[PDB]
Amino acid sequence: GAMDYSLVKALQTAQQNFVISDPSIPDNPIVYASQGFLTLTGYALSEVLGRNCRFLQGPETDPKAVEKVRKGLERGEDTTVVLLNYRKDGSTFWNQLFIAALRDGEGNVVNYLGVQCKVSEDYAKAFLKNE
Ligand SMILES: Cc1cc2nc3c(=O)[nH]c(=O)nc-3n(C[C@H](O)[C@H](O)[C@H](O)COP(=O)(O)O)c2cc1C
Ligand SMILES: [Cl-]
Repeated sequence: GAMDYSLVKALQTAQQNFVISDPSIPDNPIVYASQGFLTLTGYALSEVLGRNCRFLQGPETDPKAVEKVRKGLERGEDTTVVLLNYRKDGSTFWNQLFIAALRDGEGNVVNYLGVQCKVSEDYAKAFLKNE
């Protein structure tokens, strides 16, 4: 459950932008989305639950950034990327995206956490250069 994790409760209380996915459901869809995520992206909660978060990507999103995310998920490593994302209205923003495994007491991945932060184009260019 989403509220099993004190990090999730903290981010909820702090009114941050995040989602929780469930990799045991086909296509690793979102099972919880914060209000901040909804406001950032322009989607209603009923439009995001049950969907993989790739709906935020579009033609100007760098496929190499998406590949870094993919590899983090396949290798079990926490990961930070900066990539271009799209709101429901088609407007774009740079997203500094953090994805981490949420584990049980035996080490199994039960859920993934993704935390989104809108950053400026200038911040994004500097981040990508430094990577
Ligand atoms: C918890 C979580 C949150 C994610 N949040 C975003 C996001 O904010 N923006 C984005 O472009 N991709 C995000 N993704 C990445 C996509 O959901 C997806 O993992 C990536 O596009 C590769 O999927 P594929 O291997 O099916 O191509 C997130 C993934 C997870 C697991
Ligand atoms: Cl995925």
